[PDB]
Parts: sequence; C-alpha cells; structure tokens
Amino acid sequence: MLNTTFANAKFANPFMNASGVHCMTIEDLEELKASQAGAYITKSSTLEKREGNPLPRYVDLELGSINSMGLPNLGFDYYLDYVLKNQKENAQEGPIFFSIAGMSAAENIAMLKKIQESDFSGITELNLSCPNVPGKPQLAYDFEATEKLLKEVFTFFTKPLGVKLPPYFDLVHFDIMAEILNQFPLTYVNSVNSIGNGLFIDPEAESVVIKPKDGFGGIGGAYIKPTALANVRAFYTRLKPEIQIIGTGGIETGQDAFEHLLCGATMLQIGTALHKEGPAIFDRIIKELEEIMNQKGYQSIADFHGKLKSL
Amino acid sequence: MLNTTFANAKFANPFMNASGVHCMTIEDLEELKASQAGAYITKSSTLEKREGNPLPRYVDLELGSINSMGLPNLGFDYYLDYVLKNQKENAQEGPIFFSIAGMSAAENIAMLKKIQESDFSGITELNLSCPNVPGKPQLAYDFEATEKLLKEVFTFFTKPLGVKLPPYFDLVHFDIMAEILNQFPLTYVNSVNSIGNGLFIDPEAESVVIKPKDGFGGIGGAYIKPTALANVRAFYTRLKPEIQIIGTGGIETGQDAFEHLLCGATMLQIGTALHKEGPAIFDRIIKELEEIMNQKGYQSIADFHGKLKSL
Ligand SMILES: Cc1cc2nc3c(=O)[nH]c(=O)nc-3n(C[C@H](O)[C@H](O)[C@H](O)COP(=O)(O)O)c2cc1C
Ligand SMILES: Cc1cc2nc3c(=O)[nH]c(=O)nc-3n(C[C@H](O)[C@H](O)[C@H](O)COP(=O)(O)O)c2cc1C
Ligand SMILES: [Mg+2]
Ligand SMILES: [Mg+2]
Repeated sequence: MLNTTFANAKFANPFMNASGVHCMTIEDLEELKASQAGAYITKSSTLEKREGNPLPRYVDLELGSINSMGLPNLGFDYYLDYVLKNQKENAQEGPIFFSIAGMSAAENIAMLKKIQESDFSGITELNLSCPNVPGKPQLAYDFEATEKLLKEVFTFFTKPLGVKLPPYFDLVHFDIMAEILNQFPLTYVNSVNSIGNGLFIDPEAESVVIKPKDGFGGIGGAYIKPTALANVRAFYTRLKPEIQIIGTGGIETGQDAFEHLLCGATMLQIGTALHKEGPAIFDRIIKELEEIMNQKGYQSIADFHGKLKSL
Repeated sequence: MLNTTFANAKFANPFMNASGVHCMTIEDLEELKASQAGAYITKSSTLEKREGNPLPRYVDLELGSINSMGLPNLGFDYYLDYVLKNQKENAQEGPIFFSIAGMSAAENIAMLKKIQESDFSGITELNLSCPNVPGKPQLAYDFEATEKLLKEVFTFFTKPLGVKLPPYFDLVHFDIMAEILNQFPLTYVNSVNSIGNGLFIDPEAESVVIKPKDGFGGIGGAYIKPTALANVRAFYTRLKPEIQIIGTGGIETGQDAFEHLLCGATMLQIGTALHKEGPAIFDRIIKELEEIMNQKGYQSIADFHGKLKSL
C-alpha cells in the first residue's frame, strides 16, 4: 500500500525520522534500519565534533516540544564513514539520507565537495534553517545568500540534493523561493524545520524551561502542523515537478500523515513524536495510514497524493 | 489587583478584545463596554466599507482557529463617528482604541490625517500585519517599507500611536525592527497578529475548511502562544521603555495572561478565546489571574511584570 518512489529510488513506505531525532550515533541509526521506517536520515553534521548547547535543551510539551540543541553531532567524517560502510552491505531498500548543516557557507561547500568526491550514492540534505545556533540567522530567510550559495553548489555537486527549509508565512516568500529553487537540478525540498525562536514558560517557577538563548527554542509537534501543511502545499503548487517534497511537521497519527500526502508530500519525516515514542512509532503510524486508506478504498498513495480539494 | 497604567492612561485591568473579534458593529462595541474588559478596540478599518472574503472564512479548531476574513468592516467614517460620540459621554475608565489597516500606505496616511485633524483623544493602532487580504503582503515583513511609512506618519501624527505586528521567528528580525521602532515617539507595539498562512484540512472530505485563498488562513489560539510569548519577550528586552507592549496570542486562562505579563506585556488582547466564549470571558479570566496572584501573594502586576527568569 505505501510503496513510494522518490528521487528515482524505491522505498517500502514514505516514513522517516526527521534529522536531529534518533539519529546521533551509529546505534541510533541501526535502530532506525531495524524499524519499519521506509527510510532514515543522519543528524545534521558540521565539519568538526560539537558538544552543542548547555542543558536543559529539549523539553516535551503537551502540544509538542521545544529545543535548542545547538547542533550536537559526532562530526562529518563519522557520519560519512557510517553511510559508506552501510551501502556496501546492501542491507536495506533504498538509500540513506545524509544531512549537513555547516556553520558557514564555506563549511557547507567543503562538506559538499567531500560527498561528491566520495563513493556515497545516497541522498544529501543541505540544512539551511538551523535556528538553535547563537549568532547564525537561518540562511533560508536571506534570499540573496540562499541563491548565491546554491549557484555555487550546483557548479560541482551532481549527486541527489535536497534542502531543509524553515517555515514561511507570507505567500510572496513562497514565490521568491520557488523562483530560486526552480532554476536548479534539486531533487527535493523538505518543509518544515522548527517554528523558530518560540518561548515556553513554567508559570510556577516563573521561568523559561531551556537554558540556551534565554529559553528561546524551535517549536515542533501539533503546534506547527498548520504551518507545515501550508508550507508543503504552497511549494507543491509552485515547484517544478522534478523537485519533489518531504513533508515534516506535526506528524503523529495516520491522519496527520494523510494530510501531508494530500498536500503533495512524497516522503514524511517524524521528529517530536518519534522522540517521545521511539522507533516503534513507524509500525503504529503505518497501520493507521493503511486503515484510513482501506476505509476510503484506496490501495496506493497515488489515489490521493496531492489531491487536497479547495472549496 | 489588576489596575494598570498604559499610554499615560489608567485602566481597571489589562484585558481587551483583540481587533477583529467582537468589535465590528456599534452593538458589538457596546457589549465590550458593558463587559469587564479593562479596555477595547475597534475592528481594523479601511477608507471604504468592505464585505470581506467569501464564506466560510472562520473556523473553530480544537487548538485554536483559522480565518481569512478579508478585512470586513463598516468603514473608517463609521468607527470614527462612534468613538467621537463615545468620549463625549465619559462613560468608561480609559480611552477606546481605534484600529486602522489601510490597503495601501497612502490609505493609512489619509486615515491617520483624518484622526489627527479630528478631536479623537484615544489610542490609535496601525495594523501593519493583516495576512488575509489577497495580493497584499504583511508590510511589517518588509523593513524598508515599514520604516518609510513610519517616518512619513511621524512628520504629522502627534497623538498616541501603536503598531500591530506580525510574528517574527529570527532574532535578527527582532533587532532590525527594534532599531526602526526606537527612532519614533511610538506609544506601543502589539505582538502578535495571527500566524500567517497556515492551512487546516478536513481529512474525511479531503479539503480545506475555508474558501478564500485555497484554505490558507491566519492561525490563532493555543497553536501560537509560544510564538506570541517569544515576540512579546523579545521586543521587551529590545524596545526603549517609552514604547510599551500589548501581548496578543493564545490567551485563554489566567495562566496564559500571567505568562504574557511576565514577558513584559502591559495590556493583553484576547481573540480566538473571546470569539468562542463571548464577553463573559473577561470576568472569568480576571478571576483566574487574581487567584494566581493570591496563591503567590502578589497584590499588584508590578510584582512580576517583566520578571521572566532565564535558567
Ligand atoms: C531534538 C531536535 C533536534 C533537531 N535537530 C535537527 C537537525 O539536526 N537538523 C534538521 O534539519 N532538523 C532538526 N530538527 C527539526 C526536525 O527535523 C523537524 O523539522 C521539526 O522537529 C518539526 O518536526 P516535528 O513537528 O515532527 O517535530 C530537530 C528537532 C528536534 C526535535
Ligand atoms: C476573526 C479574526 C479577525 C481578525 N481581525 C483582525 C484585524 O481586524 N486587525 C488586527 O490587528 N487583528 C485581527 N485579528 C488578529 C487578532 O487580533 C489576534 O492578533 C490573533 O487572533 C491572535 O490572538 P488569539 O490567539 O487570541 O486569537 C483577527 C483575528 C481573527 C480571529
Ligand atoms: Mg527497516
Ligand atoms: Mg466595562
């Protein structure tokens, strides 16, 4: 039922982890390989190892989560060596995804050169929307710098490339970004990264609940689904069909998954809910989507993919 | 207990309706006068009367609301004539607020000249952030145009003026906007307007729930409180103290109201939850705030106004 074709590869189902969640170490990754996730992605990496921000930096909320992790990761060379050893094994349907989130343009360019030069035959996600690093403005909110970066990348990078985007909230922002993205042989757009720089407050202690950046952190979960859906749909009706879409934001149930698919998402990433529930989520949400499909008499995703009705 | 001083005026309590909610007609407005709201504000107006967008354009959601009203209003001349007759009566503690949201800069300037030349002695709110008009972007996301408009406004407008802002999500946007706003004799900032251009979907009918703009509408309620708090707090620590703050977004209980005041909001506006409950809300939420204050041994709002603790 959920068999999906994406960046000319075949996956058993569209579900994945969202980068940052359950994907920091080799052992996290292997738990995802063993799960029913149709695919999976590494933690965004930087050139060097990073400890990240002081704790507490993530907290579960009734309606999702707040975090300011600070890009903790085990370094580029560590994720690259894991994914190289794992495509030699041919132990899974469809390739691994590999997120990079360089602290500068130059750092992203140098990681993208290393990936090009290497034998990696899977999928890269360039993260332009990391909101939890003190003193770096989300690059995908600066339309001139985003363009200038991508023109440079596409003079050498021939392998399958997507971009992880922050949420937009203005229809004209979607048009400006689509016009930039549409000039390149991009494989996909991933909407969305966290709703940036929100605040959660403990009213008894009269305090923020994370230590970094005075309590300001990216928001995820149910809080953000309306924005995520909107972002998936809005890019779906403006992007050239070569560029497909990963839906991310507020996915927890099969109905949530069904809504992203109806908007035009091809793959789906689960962050906050996976963090709460663990990899067992993939088996649960797969069966929820399937039962919704069976009730409506659908046997494949193409029956409703992108078919959200306007009134 | 909730006695509050704002724009050199005195209000019995910081609670207000948010513009657009329960303030369209003279009869709406009089029911707000009759309520416990400490103050109240008119529906944003334009120079001509407007029917607004096609229905359905407002929908109640488990976690808030979505709407694309399209600035329905009864025209500037109708609101002005109401507030003029109402300040003659001296029938309330503290002045009424008067929202304008001109479809162009020129239309905003013309209404602001009409307010200056009239005898209006209350408060004006320039809405720079209406997300539900087709073809007209949120202006307060265009920093050059926002600056250019305000410089023009302040060559003539000497009466009390605040601006209703859309949510920002990047710390640098906060700095760029505070440097703009701090160069003017502004009375206040009102953060926030709706989370712009989100989408809600009915999964059974596989459709959006509003007719305008293919289902895309401003999001309010619980969904947005992290963003609204963040914005209140972020301007609080950046704005020069002459410029105070109204906190709007996701206020339903005393605890929500407490959180906004702790961030540094002085007045508070209630949109979605007032739409759902009616003017009886003000009595309810006043009593919730009061019981929170009594538990904590607080007798006045200055005991915790602006006193959110970092970790
Ligand atoms: C703990 C935490 C760390 C994250 N780290 C990353 C990151 O490594 N790179 C990235 O592109 N997204 C990162 N994300 C954002 C998620 O990928 C996702 O876009 C966001 O959580 C919204 O999805 P959700 O509503 O299901 O949580 C992180 C999210 C959280 C929860
Ligand atoms: C029905 C609807 C119409 C609105 N009309 C206006 C408008 O006239 N001018 C304005 O500044 N805000 C308008 N708003 C936005 C609210 O003033 C407010 O910023 C938003 O609802 C966030 O508050 P809430 O979470 O309590 O709903 C409207 C909101 C809704 C719900
Ligand atoms: Mg597996
Ligand atoms: Mg009254």
